[PDB]
Amino acid sequence: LTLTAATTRAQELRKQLNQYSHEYYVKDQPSVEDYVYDRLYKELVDIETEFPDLITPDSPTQRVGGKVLSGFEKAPHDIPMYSLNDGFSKEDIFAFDERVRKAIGKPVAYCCELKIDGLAISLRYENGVFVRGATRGDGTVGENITENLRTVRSVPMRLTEPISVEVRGECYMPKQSFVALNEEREENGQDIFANPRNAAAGSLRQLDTKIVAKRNLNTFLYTVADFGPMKAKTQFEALEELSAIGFRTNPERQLCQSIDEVWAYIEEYHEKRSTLPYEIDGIVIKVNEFALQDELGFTVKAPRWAIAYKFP
Ligand SMILES: CC(C)(C)c1nc(N2CCN(c3ncccn3)CC2)c2cc(C(N)=O)c(N)nc2n1
Ligand SMILES: NC(=O)c1ccc[n+]([C@@H]2O[C@H](COP(=O)(O)O)[C@@H](O)[C@H]2O)c1
Repeated sequence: LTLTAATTRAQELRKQLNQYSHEYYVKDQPSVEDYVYDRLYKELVDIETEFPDLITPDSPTQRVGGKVLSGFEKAPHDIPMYSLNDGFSKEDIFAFDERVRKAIGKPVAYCCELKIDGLAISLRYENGVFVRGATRGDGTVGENITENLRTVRSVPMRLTEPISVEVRGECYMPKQSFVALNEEREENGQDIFANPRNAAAGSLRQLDTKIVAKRNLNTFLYTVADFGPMKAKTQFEALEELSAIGFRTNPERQLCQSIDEVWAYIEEYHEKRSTLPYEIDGIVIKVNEFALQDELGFTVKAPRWAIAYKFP
């Protein structure tokens, strides 16, 4: 296989393998059987081994990691990563809804999402290419964990469209991976992780990307910070649009027209809670219309258009 034949074949394989990987990791719905992916994967690895100069950032062989950093660099957030006000009872929720109605002057629809137990991260894309990944940190400055995020399978290295955007989401570790990880630590005489959140956070502080690639972390994107060319005028639309451009979003989302539908939603998943492959510790209620979120604005620490109902 010449260099010219390999240069061309590599792009075809990356193109196809990344599509398969998208259906598998992002949609949780693989089209082909693993052995189909494996052969093609092995074929690209042969080509990459023959011509290491054909290796690209979006090549699926990169998910295994390799870089070891001396430490993390500061990662300023152009747009703040605010906190969330909390509600602990049915009353707190209706109390919040009344304040929202008092400020807006009419009933408002809420986009409801599960409060994923993990670590909030920000992703930056230039012309569809993944260029930066950062932890939330203190809200205005986090850590630059770009190299580690490259190993998180559901994080696209190249979007379905060459657009430039900044999105924020939750990076977590599924219950079963959490369980196996602790057994592994127990076997090695290490201290186990108290919960999945700590397992995720601790994994993302790891400097050896080879290790982080094995931590089996996943993601759920919940917001667009810098829209770029994106349309979306409501949170519900933002979530569908995050999915359209190639991000992993949470299927359990729901748009509720009333505060009563929101409570029914809370109760619904309050039961289903234990049946999810990941831990949640509540529900995040968001004023759907961006025009309305803008009206409500933010307090000094959190938006006045959202509240997180924390489970008891
Ligand atoms: C965009 C806004 C600001 C409304 C927002 N902020 C969130 N969080 C704030 C507190 N952040 C935080 N992280 C660590 C320590 C303290 N606060 C972690 C992100 C959200 C968290 C989740 C989730 N957990 O599934 C979610 N579906 N939507 C969110 N939406
Ligand atoms: N059927 C598919 O489309 C698909 C896509 C990506 C990974 N996989 C599987 O995931 C596992 C890990 O593979 P990678 O290390 O290449 O990510 C393998 O067992 C592989 O077969 C299957």
